[PDB]
Amino acid sequence: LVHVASVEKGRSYEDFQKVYNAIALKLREDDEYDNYIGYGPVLVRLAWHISGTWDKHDNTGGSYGGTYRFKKEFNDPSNAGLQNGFKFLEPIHKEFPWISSGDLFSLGGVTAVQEMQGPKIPWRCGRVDTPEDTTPDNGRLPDADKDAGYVRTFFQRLNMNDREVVALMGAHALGKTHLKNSGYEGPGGAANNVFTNEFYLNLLNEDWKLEKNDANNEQWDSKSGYMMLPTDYSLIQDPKYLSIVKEYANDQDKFFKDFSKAFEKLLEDGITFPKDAPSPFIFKTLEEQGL
Ligand code: HEM
Repeated sequence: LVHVASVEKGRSYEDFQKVYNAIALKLREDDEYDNYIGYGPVLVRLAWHISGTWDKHDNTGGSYGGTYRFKKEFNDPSNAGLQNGFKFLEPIHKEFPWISSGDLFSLGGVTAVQEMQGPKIPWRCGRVDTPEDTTPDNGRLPDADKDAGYVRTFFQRLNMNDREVVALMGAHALGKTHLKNSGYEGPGGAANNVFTNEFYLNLLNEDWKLEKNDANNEQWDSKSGYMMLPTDYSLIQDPKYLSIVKEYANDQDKFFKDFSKAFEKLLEDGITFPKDAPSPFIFKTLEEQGL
């Protein structure tokens, strides 16, 4: 499988900045979703789940084909709750019908991080919608009830090393787990719609307690009202992971710089860019535009 990126006909930077601004403006307007957390968190989980199906061995899955629009990927149990991010994006796609699906779900992920004050993420266009039969089967996204060894092994298939895995996991500071979507309940911190290095700090400074929740699943709870998944707490159990968790807890600027690189790579995995292709775009936030 070779997937060559092809720029949407005649489009350039200015066209994708209007799609970015349209997404950002609605993030600001529908601010009441999920008890005022808003849509930013579910939009970065959607961009990670449409890219997380990639397999490095035969180049199937990944964000290129925009196949989350088909029944099989959209009804995946692992994607429970992301229907809310899709529904948020469906009026922006009506307004900009020329944008491809893979491009709109990955650009919604980029827009949410930056609007929630994270790092700039360089983004490249050119994903092309592929047919229903190119949709990956269910079962390629990770389980939550597992340990460090499982996380390390799982992220090998997306070829992410340890440093890239721990940076990517810092997004678990955003939003929350929802019992009816995943069988886990609660937020991982105080500031869940602002992008910070809070996840690492909470992991190292809270007193965590192994409890059983209402869906019979075990999770790590703190007196402050925060929770960690078994797969999140794995990060301080493993020696390799623990020293990278400590580096990002002590340096937010290195964490932003490493999350930006690993998140762009996640979104671009499996796509070939021709050398006549445009350079990555860096979009201005509503704030830098005075909007
Ligand atoms: C071992 C890897 C991972 C596992 C097992 C995992 C699991 C989960 C689970 C169980 C939820 C709760 C969903 C719900 O109930 O609504 C969740 C939410 C979320 N995860 Fe992950 N995750 C993993 C990696 C990542 C990565 C790599 C990213 C992003 C780059 C990410 C971003 C998010 C975000 C932002 C949410 C919040 C969604 C919301 O508030 O609706 N996850 N994760």
